[PDB]
Amino acid sequence: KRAIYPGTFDPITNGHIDIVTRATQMFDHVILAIAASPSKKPMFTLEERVALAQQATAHLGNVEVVGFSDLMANFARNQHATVLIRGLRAVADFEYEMQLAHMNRHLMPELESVFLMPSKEWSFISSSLVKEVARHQGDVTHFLPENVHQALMAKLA
Amino acid sequence: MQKRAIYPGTFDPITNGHIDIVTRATQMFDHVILAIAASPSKKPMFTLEERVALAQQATAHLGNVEVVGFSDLMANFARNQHATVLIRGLRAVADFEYEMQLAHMNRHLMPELESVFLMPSKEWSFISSSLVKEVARHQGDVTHFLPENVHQALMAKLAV
Amino acid sequence: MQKRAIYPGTFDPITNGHIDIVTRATQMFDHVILAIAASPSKKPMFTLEERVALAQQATAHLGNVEVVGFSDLMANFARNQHATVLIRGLRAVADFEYEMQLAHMNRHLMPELESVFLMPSKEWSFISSSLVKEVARHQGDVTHFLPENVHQALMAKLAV
Amino acid sequence: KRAIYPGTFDPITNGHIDIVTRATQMFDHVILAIAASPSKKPMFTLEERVALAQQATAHLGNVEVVGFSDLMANFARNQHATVLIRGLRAVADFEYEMQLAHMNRHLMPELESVFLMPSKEWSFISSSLVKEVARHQGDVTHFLPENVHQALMAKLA
Amino acid sequence: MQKRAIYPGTFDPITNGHIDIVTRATQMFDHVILAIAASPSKKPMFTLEERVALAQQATAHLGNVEVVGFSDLMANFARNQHATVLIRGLRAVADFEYEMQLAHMNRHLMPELESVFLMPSKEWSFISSSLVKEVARHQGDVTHFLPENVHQALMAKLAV
Amino acid sequence: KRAIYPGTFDPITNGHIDIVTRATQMFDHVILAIAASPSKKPMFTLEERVALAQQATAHLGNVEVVGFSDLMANFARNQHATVLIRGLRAVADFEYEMQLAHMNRHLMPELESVFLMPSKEWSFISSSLVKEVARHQGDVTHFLPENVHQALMAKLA
Ligand SMILES: O=C(O)c1cccc([C@H]2CCC[C@@H]2c2nc3cccc(O)c3[nH]2)c1
Ligand SMILES: O=C(O)c1cccc([C@H]2CCC[C@@H]2c2nc3cccc(O)c3[nH]2)c1
Ligand SMILES: O=C(O)c1cccc([C@H]2CCC[C@@H]2c2nc3cccc(O)c3[nH]2)c1
Repeated sequence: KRAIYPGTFDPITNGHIDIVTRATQMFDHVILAIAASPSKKPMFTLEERVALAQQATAHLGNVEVVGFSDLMANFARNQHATVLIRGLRAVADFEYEMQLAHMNRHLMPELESVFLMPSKEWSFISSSLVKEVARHQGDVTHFLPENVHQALMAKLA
Repeated sequence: MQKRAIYPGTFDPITNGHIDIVTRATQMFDHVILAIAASPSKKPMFTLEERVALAQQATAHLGNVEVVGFSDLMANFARNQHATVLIRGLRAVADFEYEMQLAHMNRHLMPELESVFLMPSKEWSFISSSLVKEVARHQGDVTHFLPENVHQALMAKLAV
Repeated sequence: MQKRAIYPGTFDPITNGHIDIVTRATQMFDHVILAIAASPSKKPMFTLEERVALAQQATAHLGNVEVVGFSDLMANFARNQHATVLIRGLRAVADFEYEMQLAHMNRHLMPELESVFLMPSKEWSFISSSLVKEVARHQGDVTHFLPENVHQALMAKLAV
Repeated sequence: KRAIYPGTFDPITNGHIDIVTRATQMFDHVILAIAASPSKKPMFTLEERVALAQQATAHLGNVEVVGFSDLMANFARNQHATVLIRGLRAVADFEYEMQLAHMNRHLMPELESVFLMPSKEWSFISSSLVKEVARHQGDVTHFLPENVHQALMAKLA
Repeated sequence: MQKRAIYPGTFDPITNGHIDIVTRATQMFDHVILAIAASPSKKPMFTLEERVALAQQATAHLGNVEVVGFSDLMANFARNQHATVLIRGLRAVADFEYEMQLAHMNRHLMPELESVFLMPSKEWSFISSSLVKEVARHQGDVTHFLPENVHQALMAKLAV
Repeated sequence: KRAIYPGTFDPITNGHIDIVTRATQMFDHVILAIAASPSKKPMFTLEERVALAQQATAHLGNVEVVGFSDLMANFARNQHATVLIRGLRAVADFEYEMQLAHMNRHLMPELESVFLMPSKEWSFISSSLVKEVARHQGDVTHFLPENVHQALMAKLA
């Protein structure tokens, strides 16, 4: 059973590590898929985001980190994935997630969207909030893997 | 991995929305237990025996579904059934706040049990057993939302 | 087009929020039926006869409003009254999820009936008959939220 | 009775056609009003959006398609409209719609805002989602009128 | 300014979430009254006398908290206690719509009373007394969510 | 007892005046703190926003208007504030407010976030909506202090 966990991961946070770890306890192979997302004008290049996520997930044996610029559904078909994982923090996320999931089902009906809920510890964070705090020199060590925190410090230095 | 999943609910009665969710669950997990709550928080329209037989007939075509009644917490039932996945259906009209309370409480009770939210077809995204029962009790047409056996049992129940 | 609209509810009692909605509806549709549900999902404070008389007196100044009791589904009542519009009030504190369930169910029952959501004045956007009754039952001042006839009937009801 | 159905319609989708069709079954004359919306940096010019909507609604006798850069409320007064139609898909839309409707009521109290709910078929789509999928060469034929789908393909070609 | 604040609720039973909120309130206001509602909208598990004693023992370490029972509207109680601040806890799973209704109604009843929303620790953001009671009634472990005295009283209540 | 009411205030509205007035009835000293917020590309400079808010709050004796580009939590520590005030209009605001409040608690646990609800009169307005209406020459006199309305007219003239 192959699952894809797609996202912008700009950068990957402890909330993302929490979701992917839960995914590996459920499915045999997990593809952590980083979308290029140019419309979002990401802080880190796709190459950087892939490198950060690879290092941050090295301890999880059945995680493969890959980048993509393709349509989500086509990339999942090309990875032979039948499960699409997304983390759900609150009601605000739930509405937008439904649109993407119904569109993905329209484009690939055999690809099942599944939602997981992060730990209470990471239920109020996002890449956007972590970047906002770090842009103002606020301490975000608690929310990011060690290698990611270093890269975010270095990127803003 | 040989995953066992539970799909708990009152299923009073089981609807096409519940059939859609359990079918999706059988496509991703090796064994699915459709778990029917014995207890009435509010007194159910169908008895536990009626709810189980209706669900069995309606899922008989799905080879890896087992219909089982339970009277304990859904976390305690998952533990006793050696299930590590708890299926929750997430309709467009779900109480997302309650789902968050339930998932965090289930994780506290059984940390190794993972709550998995599945999405029904758009067709069943705006219905509930509660709404179906209200409509049927007030002489409205609900045939479209139910398996045929459930439609027949519901008409018989409302006739008497 | 000579449109007939229904505005259903329990109106237990009718409030200034309901008056605001029905007034807005009379400004856009030729005939508005303020439709009062006979049934108690939960037992109502005022009887159906009391709810109808209060609503009639409170809307007497609106020439194209008819107050009518009904005991069937709001879709079945709309069909029998040859109404093609169903008015729903949408306060800031409405259960939008339930409104979606209700609208899709009404469309399933009567496809030609269109659910129309109207917005009350900001003044009445945070009240409900339920909240008004709780406040009044616990000796709080609710005069501001009610038509004068309703205020008089509510004080008489709570006195005994 | 004259109703206005205003929006950016960048581009008009089957969800918009669903709403305007419902509006024509209720009101004698419906003005489908396309806002220029430069702040939103639209994909299609106002002239293109008007042309697409005109062709997409040609089968509906009592629909008039017009463009505007004016304040919403002033344009409705100038069209002699007393009804303002807006489609409501979910809770996320409902909150922003309330602000606009109360502002419109402040600017023109006789202009009644009315909300309609689209078919379940179009309850999870938006112009933004359709454009995102099409930018990644995903099939959106199901969600758009034929002429709109052609124009979106041609615009992205 | 010598501010007096009330923190009303049914506290049936008082949980670690309520302790967190009242502790935060004592850090910003000079005197906090933890106000326990006497009335059963729904019949409470613990009697008013039980709810008051449990809350007193659980807040005994906070010098500026007074635990008091009341049977009137929370606005009327705030007025009689000369309180100008009404504390509301805002968990991640709160009914924000109801909180808005309540705040606007309290402002109508007592304009000088300001509703203040406090946020609990993430640890208690997904629990409620209602959920705690359901879990405990169905033999689940709730020790983590309660003060020790409450855990002991709840086990005794469920044993009989 | 010292409270900070931070925000972009681009420009300050009657809804903001309502919140700060409520704050002064509760706390001895209130700091109305205007964040520079360059990421939001504000209409008014920080200097203009500070001047507008100073004039708009001159009648309130225990309000001090200050600008800042610092991390929120650091600025509150530096003002010796133990209370952080934020206005709550609806559910949509409530979710984002929770993230900021939990982040602020992580950065300064003694800084208590408190939420106040504005009057029904200002429950459906925002700086963004007022600017949108004014950009289209719509009347916004009802929603802004006199000096702010003049400045918004002059800025758009
Ligand atoms: O709400 C449903 O969808 C539901 C479905 C089936 C069963 C039940 C109830 C029935 C009695 C105990 C059951 C129960 N409540 C719980 C609360 C928290 C954690 C649990 O593990 C719970 N398990 C509820
Ligand atoms: O919930 C209200 O605002 C409401 C108002 C008036 C009446 C009613 C109930 C009263 C009994 C049957 C009525 C009824 N429920 C329905 C459910 C789905 C579709 C319908 O057509 C329904 N019509 C409810
Ligand atoms: O819902 C709570 O969290 C709650 C807590 C304590 C008490 C109460 C109820 C108990 C009886 C009257 C009380 C009451 N309802 C009111 C409605 C509007 C305005 C008020 O001032 C109210 N005060 C409710």
